[PDB]
Amino acid sequence: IPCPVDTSQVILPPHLEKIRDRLAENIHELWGMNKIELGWTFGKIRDDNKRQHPCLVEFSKLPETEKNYNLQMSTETLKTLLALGCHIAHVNPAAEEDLKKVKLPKNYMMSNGYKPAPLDLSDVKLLPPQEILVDKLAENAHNVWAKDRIKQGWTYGIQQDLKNKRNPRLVPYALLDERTKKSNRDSLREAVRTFVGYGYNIEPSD
Repeated sequence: IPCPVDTSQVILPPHLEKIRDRLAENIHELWGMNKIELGWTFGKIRDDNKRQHPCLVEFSKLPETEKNYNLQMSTETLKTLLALGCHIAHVNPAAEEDLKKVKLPKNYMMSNGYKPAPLDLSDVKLLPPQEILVDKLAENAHNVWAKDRIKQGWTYGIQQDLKNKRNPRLVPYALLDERTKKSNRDSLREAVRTFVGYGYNIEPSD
């Protein structure tokens, strides 16, 4: 059923290692900001009631498993673009000079002193071909997730989720609700926007 893009024999080249790290860093700041907007706060153990999460901290002070997973997700996004035959070029290195973090208001600060500082990408526009790549990355991200769940024994749940291995999101990406598609797209749009903000062109294959 799910056929994600095979990245197993795709190598991340040395020239993309820095932008891979910068993407993982900014995507964490955006994740923390979204959680804090939704009423989440720092706590030492994750609790979905109470809305407390231990990853509401600086990227450098994340626990190593979660820090590695964030770097992995960034590496796999770049490996997917390469595997799709996309053309990545660092056309404007000086775009990093005009690149600033947003200063969030004092109430975005958590009890451990962490406050998100995502990049100000307010002037960074994506053109339609980059938005088409965002849609492809989101569909592929769903297929990667679905393959990983299927390899752990999960099965389609008939409208109803059940923590013994049934999930209703085990459908083709096109059969998801539009809100689900939106949420998945919005994460990867800000990743592609982050690439363009550091002065990269990211163009579809011929």
